Amino acid sequence: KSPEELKGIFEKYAAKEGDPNQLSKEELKLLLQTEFPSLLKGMSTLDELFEELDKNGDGEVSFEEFQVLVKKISQ
Repeated sequence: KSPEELKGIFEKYAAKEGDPNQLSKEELKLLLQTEFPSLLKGMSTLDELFEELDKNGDGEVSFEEFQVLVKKISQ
């Protein structure tokens, strides 16, 4: 899906507990088990991608890397 929609869902989870502009790890887990839980058939690609996004040295998915990820998902 286009990043414009991603923000709308992203901020809903982000503005819950941790950083209002970044997806806390535990909130990621909630978003994950909502849209793409079993649909990815347990492929590590979801985890390997997110785990490379927090390679800034953080426990929350930063807004930019989240949006740029879905930019490259079309490639």
